Amino acid sequence: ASRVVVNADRVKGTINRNIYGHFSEHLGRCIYEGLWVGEDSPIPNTNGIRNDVLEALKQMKIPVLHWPGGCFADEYHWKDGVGPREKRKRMVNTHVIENNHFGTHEFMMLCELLGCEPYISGNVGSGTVQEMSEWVEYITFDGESPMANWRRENGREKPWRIKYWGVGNENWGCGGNMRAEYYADLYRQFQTYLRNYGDNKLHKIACGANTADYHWTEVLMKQAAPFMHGLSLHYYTVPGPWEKKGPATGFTTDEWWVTLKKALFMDELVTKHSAIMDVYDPDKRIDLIVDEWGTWYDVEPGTNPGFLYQQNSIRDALVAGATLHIFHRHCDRVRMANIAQLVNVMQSVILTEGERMLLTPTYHVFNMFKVHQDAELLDTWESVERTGPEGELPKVSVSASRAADGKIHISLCNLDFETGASVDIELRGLNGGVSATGTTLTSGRIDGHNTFDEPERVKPAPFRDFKLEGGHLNASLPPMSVTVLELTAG
Amino acid sequence: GVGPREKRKRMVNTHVIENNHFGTHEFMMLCELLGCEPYISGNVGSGTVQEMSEWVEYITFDGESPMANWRRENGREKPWRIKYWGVGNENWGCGGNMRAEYYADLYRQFQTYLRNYGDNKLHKIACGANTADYHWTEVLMKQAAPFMHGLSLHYYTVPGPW
Amino acid sequence: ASRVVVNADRVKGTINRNIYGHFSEHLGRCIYEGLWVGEDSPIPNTNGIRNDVLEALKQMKIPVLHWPGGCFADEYHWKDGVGPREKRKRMVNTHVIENNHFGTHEFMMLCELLGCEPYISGNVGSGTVQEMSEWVEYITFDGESPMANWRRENGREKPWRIKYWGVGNENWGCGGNMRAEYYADLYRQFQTYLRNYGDNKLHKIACGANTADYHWTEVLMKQAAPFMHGLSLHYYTVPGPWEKKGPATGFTTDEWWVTLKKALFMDELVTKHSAIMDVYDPDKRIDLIVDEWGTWYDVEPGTNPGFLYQQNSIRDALVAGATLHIFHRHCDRVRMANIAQLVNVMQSVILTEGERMLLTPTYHVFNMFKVHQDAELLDTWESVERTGPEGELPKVSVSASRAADGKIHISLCNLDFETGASVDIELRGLNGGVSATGTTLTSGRIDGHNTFDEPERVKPAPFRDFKLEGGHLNASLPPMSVTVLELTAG
Repeated sequence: ASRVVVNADRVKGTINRNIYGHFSEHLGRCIYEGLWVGEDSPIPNTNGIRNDVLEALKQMKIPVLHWPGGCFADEYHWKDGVGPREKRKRMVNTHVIENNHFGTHEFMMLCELLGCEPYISGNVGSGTVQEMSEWVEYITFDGESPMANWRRENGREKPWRIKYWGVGNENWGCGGNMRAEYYADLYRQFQTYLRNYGDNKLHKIACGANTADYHWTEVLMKQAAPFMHGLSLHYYTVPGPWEKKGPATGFTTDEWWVTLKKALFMDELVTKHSAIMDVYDPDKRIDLIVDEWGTWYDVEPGTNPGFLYQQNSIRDALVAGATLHIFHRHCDRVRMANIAQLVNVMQSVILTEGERMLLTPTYHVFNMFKVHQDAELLDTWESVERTGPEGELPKVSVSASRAADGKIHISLCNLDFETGASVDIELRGLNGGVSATGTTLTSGRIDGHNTFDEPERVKPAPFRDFKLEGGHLNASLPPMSVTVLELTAG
Repeated sequence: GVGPREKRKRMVNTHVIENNHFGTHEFMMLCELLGCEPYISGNVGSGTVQEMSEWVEYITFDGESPMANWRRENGREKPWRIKYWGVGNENWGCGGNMRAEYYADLYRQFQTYLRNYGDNKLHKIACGANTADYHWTEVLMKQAAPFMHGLSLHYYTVPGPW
Repeated sequence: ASRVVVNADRVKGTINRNIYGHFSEHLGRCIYEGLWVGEDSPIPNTNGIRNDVLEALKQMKIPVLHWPGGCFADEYHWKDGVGPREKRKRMVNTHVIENNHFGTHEFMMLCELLGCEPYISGNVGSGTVQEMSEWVEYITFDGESPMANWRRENGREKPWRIKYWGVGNENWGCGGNMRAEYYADLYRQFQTYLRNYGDNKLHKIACGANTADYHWTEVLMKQAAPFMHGLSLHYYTVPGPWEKKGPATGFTTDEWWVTLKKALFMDELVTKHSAIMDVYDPDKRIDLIVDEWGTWYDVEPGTNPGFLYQQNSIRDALVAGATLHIFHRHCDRVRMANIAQLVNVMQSVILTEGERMLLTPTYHVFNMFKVHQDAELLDTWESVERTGPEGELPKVSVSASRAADGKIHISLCNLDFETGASVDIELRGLNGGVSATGTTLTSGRIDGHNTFDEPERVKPAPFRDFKLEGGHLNASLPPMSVTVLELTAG
């Protein structure tokens, strides 16, 4: 038995809802087919966006969406994506179509339809200071100017509000192959000209490190902390070497254990990057933003490697659940995260094929865990069984929060695919008794996944395999599972 | 230096005429007539990253885009091939009076956006030292070696003082 | 009412007993009169060391003693303090007498009599590498050599054992006015030649920062971490400006509040220095050693400013109690501390006047808190009343630990001199019921102190003003007090 104590009356922090964020690049079929079908598509759509996906994402309570993020942000020139559809810039490669039908107006519309915060990244690597300044002005200025007037011409009279603004992305790599010292100087310069217009308040985000580049964090904090509201971090879970990452399905048990071990490395990265941030920002003013994370496999056989299409199994659900738990544990500093990527690209919550779609196991974890969004983290301590071939992994990952209505949610991941996991949970600091319901997500196969023909092989089901004798909640978690228990006082 | 030769930019000084009648199309044609490799240097000192990126695209892209379409309107249907591409010239002097440390950063940034289109393969060349500026070579090798295929050097034989 | 919860079953670490350490320099009457009286002194003594002090210190359970530490360590040449006591070096200033009768043999003997660990600092500033190397050899080598043979001739046949070895002290100041970069190089060089002889194991300690010199910590960690077991830190509580610090007694209420606020600054210093250490030493291999701390006042009127003699009030007891609590809270990294200084110098536990001595309020806190030595720190959380003219200070400082015999000790400081402090303590994670006794140390004057004529105005007394109704311990702490509750299961 793994043992847990929940101090239901000790709040340790707030889980910012933006921890549950998402990210979409102009890449493969993430924007085009995934979301954007066009107004006259036979696929039922609202203003050009397919309804099946909209409804699923609203249900999931998507808090924030990052666009254009990834390598494309430091390639993109935003003016190419506004104005009359047919004068929008067209790029066609025969080896891939970018028509720029999806641009700033369509993105802001999409966010309003979803009820999520927009998070835009401007172009540092191939952009200019004036260009980025003008984008913010276009979006947020209530006065009279070429840019604000242009926004009005293009159909949006009043400005939008936007908080999250990224000043470049991946500037150490595809965003300019920059030394940290150099990017910090560009960052300081660019951010200067991003104004707060009207009652808008920008939340300027500097591009942070790739994986274990601690030097980057040090330099950005030391040189640029006073000029930023947030600093990003990127870490992908890649089972195999770069040149042979391994497949999304039909993988070996070694690949299971490696995948989960690599996912849990997030905790170390976040710990060590935060420790550096603490030196320069002891009050933790500046957010840590893990705006690229998730699994990265070889593409599905006979798909274009460039489109990054991969399946999504219960393995991916465990990665997501455990990784979100890690963000919980760091919710004193980590205030946003964004899984790569929303639709048809990397560790997506949704895959599409024409008018058909499915919800991935990854979708189900986001949907189950939405109870943690803006919840109060509760003090828990735990002593858990080990698993994996050398006892390398924790058998169980657990996290507890308190929702605004006073309900308590306890989410638990069983990382062992082979056997269930017993957990005794002791609840302290309660007033009344409590009752509990539960939901669980599991599979009969290590690589269990949904398909267009069978979109529901892997989905949440009622969870009843626990007993609550006031004070102790004993549970038998299924193998390879993610479970949420809801406790109500009374 | 591209588009209808009569409507190209003209600069005249009486103290020298540049009418830009010789531009990209004329140069690439000259190289085809000679059977020689073209070696173009882009503008770092007073240029932008987008400008240099678009020049490569204009010349080498086989698809549909504003730049490739512009090449076609200007009379060259299929792209050209080019290997040798200089990312600035004389950047220690008349190309921006740059410290090596600073040029290396611009070099890394500019080179990033110079793509291999079609079956074209770029040979990216960083601006190297003037004469015995060994410090320049050291900085460019140390800070930028992974991002270059070649590094230049300049030395004129000048008998008397400057 | 301040509120506290003790999770009597959640251990958060071990309070290294060396947190309760002490420090004596050859300065004023710390060594001469305070400890060392000589064998045929009329003051009752064991081998030249006064018995009154020995017994008091043994009772207090002195864990470690640092000598010669302070500025003297990087002035001292250890060979001057060995050999026939009568034919050793004499230095006299008339503007102070050093006869070197107290040297290495006497120090090692003192530590054996007290049962404490010796902590010696070698001379970097004015010493040589061979000199320091030979000191260790002299002390620890069991074989045949000039140094070990010399130790034998000087009356110690078998070597002594020593762990704690300081490689210079105060090297940023009176120990050579060194840049951190430079001291790190000398550190690396000197430490190389400090050998482990026989079964002896050295614990090499590098000189760390003064106060908020975070750069020093960074440099020493970055350049020297692999070559050290510990890094020191210094911080004195100085009420007024350097030139006019303020008196030990007859001080104003403003001086009370300033004193305590400056003492609590220790938590910030320790937090920030530790944060830097975490970056270079994430596993916390390297001890942080706060080997100079305590209050520093103007000397008693008409005493030599150079002898650093100051009185010791209930204010000093509060500084000690609160400061030791701060070390508890940082016992994951802080593993030794040493209050300045033992006898007749700065914030001493003992004052002497010939054969008469007293125990200071500071002594009483060390003696009362000895229950925390090598105890397991327990998870507590608290919500405490404020005090002080702007609500700047916590009214109450509290810490709880579990001793080896399973008893629980809860120590509490009331920083308000003006009114008592109600505290409700909830105990969780107990099996049985518990009974409790208590001790408290308080005074009727804000500057209440002991004198040679009245050595017991301020001393521990039974504390009975609390009720334990199973689960909750409600207590009424006297004004300006330090209290310890011992809880027994049953």
